[PDB]
Amino acid sequence: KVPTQPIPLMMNIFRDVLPTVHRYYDQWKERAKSIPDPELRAQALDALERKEFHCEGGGIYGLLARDRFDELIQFIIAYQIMCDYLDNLCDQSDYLDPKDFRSLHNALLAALTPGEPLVNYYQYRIEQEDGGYLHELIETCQHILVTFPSFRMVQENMLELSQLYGDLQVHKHVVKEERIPRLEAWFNEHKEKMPEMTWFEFSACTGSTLGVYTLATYATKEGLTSEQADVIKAGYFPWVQGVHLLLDYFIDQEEDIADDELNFLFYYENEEQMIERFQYFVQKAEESLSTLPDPKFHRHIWRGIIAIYLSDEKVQKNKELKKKSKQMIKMGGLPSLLFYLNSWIYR
Amino acid sequence: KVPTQPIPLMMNIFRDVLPTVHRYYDQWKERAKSIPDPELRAQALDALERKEFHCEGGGIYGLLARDRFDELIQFIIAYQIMCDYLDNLCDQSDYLDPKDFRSLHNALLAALTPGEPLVNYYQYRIEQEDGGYLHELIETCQHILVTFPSFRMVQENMLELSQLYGDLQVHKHVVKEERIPRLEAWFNEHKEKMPEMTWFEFSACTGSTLGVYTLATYATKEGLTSEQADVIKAGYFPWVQGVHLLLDYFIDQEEDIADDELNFLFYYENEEQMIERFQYFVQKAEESLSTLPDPKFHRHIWRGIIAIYLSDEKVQKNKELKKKSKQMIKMGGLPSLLFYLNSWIYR
Ligand SMILES: CC(C)=CCC/C(C)=C/CC/C(C)=C/CC[C@H](C)CCOP(=O)(O)OP(=O)(O)O
Ligand SMILES: CC(C)=CCC/C(C)=C\CC/C(C)=C/CC[C@H](C)CCOP(=O)(O)OP(=O)(O)O
Repeated sequence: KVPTQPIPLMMNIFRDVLPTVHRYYDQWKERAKSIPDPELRAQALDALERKEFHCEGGGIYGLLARDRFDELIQFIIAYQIMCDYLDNLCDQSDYLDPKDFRSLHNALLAALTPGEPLVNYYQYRIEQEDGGYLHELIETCQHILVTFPSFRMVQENMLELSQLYGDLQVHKHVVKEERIPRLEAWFNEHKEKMPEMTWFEFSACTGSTLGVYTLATYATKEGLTSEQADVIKAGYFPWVQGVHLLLDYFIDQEEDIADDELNFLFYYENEEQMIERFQYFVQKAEESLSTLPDPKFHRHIWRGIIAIYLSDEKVQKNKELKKKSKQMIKMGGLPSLLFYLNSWIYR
Repeated sequence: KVPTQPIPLMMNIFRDVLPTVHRYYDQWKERAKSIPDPELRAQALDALERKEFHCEGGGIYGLLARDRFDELIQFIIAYQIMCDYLDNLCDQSDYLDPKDFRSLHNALLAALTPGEPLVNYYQYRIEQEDGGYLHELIETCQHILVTFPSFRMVQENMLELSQLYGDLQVHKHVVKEERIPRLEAWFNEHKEKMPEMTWFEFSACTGSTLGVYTLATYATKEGLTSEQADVIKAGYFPWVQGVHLLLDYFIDQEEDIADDELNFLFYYENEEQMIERFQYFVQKAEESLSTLPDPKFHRHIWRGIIAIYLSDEKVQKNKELKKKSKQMIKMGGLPSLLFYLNSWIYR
């Protein structure tokens, strides 16, 4: 059974999770260095250099499936590396062609579809020589997932989350003036199925990968039911994924204002409403997580996400953001502890 | 209103204690570079290089005296730097003269005796030109302690612990053949006023500075009685100071074997007696710590000391030492967590 007490959970993270994450991550770093196209190489290495924490955090789900520990971390790391690589490629495109953004994100859907024939995901952009990097990442996922006893039961739900994540990456990276009309029209198709929320709250709920890793984790269990597959998707989507991205956008506010970049928090009528809605998402997230298997573990992961996000220098060394962050959620001083701990190690 | 819950205690340590300690420690580092005698300078800078942990640890007592936070830490750092400097001078002496060791350790007594004129502490050795380094360490302690409203009530108890510490350093640093006779002779002078223990256990009890820092901490309070000063001293001496040094000697057994250093544990008649007496000291130490003001704070600092000591790779990588350590004290998974955390940070 998974560790649910702080000491053994932290001990297993430092002893087993991080060394195993970095064994697989460091191999992708070496592979990325050999990418022929200098722009694809730069974008790959940048994501690997800057977004290590996504794989390190993602790898913690390994603890729920000890008997498939290495395979599950390998899947999560390959999929998460792809997301951060493709985000860079869309972010740094001089061309802003949505066909390119869509074509690239179809790599994530292929990763979740064993035997899906691999295409030129780069077909709508000038840079196409990656020396097999993206293909290698896709096949890694395909060959691992097919070996999980209940992958077939969760596949449809993983594809649902991955398509929504892809649609977001397409709409939010097009030329500035076309973004919000695309996001509102897209939200409009799903708004009936969703709890009552705005286009920009919906946009945040689709932007996380946590549901995919959770569904892949339970795919390792014998005889997982379709009822359980749906419980597990509803555990993280929409509310936990929402809080995750609302936090990402909260921390990044000052640089989004400075670089006139799309920030979903900016479409709230005022900050009072943003704080109220953030607190609602947190309550609905607590309720959705409590429905999962291993509820105490999921509750630990989520509290960890919140504390780690709020421990950012961008929040903790900015008097107004820090004060606003405590209005949003009280974490018994954990964000601040992680900041000063971090500040102390790196000096 | 002293923090005793783990998250805030740790946050204060990383935000307040460690940065304040390193501010003053760094000023002493720069001051030490101005020492004229090359050998005194090398020994002062080597102590400062290798022994920052003693100051970081000692500085945690600040949190019991927030009012005088900066002043108390300046006293603790000045005294501890003096201790580690004198320890280097006595260890690396080519002339092993107990007049020199005694004269040097008389600096600690001067540090605790404001308004009394200073000698040449180097009067019994070749190297004498330190440019006022040792006098400035003494003067720093004197100038802070006089400002403590209850210093006068604790000064006798502090000088008592400083005298025993000085005595130990004198006897343990002489030529190998005359150590145990001095230590046994010295213990026999004190045997009748001490609880039942060996000369080598007594030696362990006198070798810590925790009692001095704790008494200095309660000197910062108005209207401390003689009774309360005797309670505070008895809370650390002898049992807590004994556990602190016995644990140091336990961890360094292979080192002290290989470098042929004096190790008080080796004079137990067998391992089983060693473990049994260690367990007894722990019981008495738990008892004496529970008699203190802010007993939860003292318990936490003491369990932290122990967890940090036992987390040493010297213990965690050695099957036999790990086995014995878990017999000696029940710490749960904390030493192991600290080991894998340290292993991860310093990879
Ligand atoms: C403790 C634990 C389980 C953690 C899991 C964390 C995780 C799996 C995160 C990835 C989930 C994921 C891909 C989140 C989106 C974050 C992404 C960095 C947002 C992109 O915009 P931007 O912020 O501007 O980035 P960039 O342009 O500077 O590169
Ligand atoms: C509250 C908290 C966390 C306290 C921490 C402890 C402290 C403040 C003082 C140690 C108290 C103290 C002076 C202990 C004895 C020090 C001893 C000489 C160091 C160990 O010996 P060794 O390594 O062999 O010398 P060297 O060869 O490296 O130079």
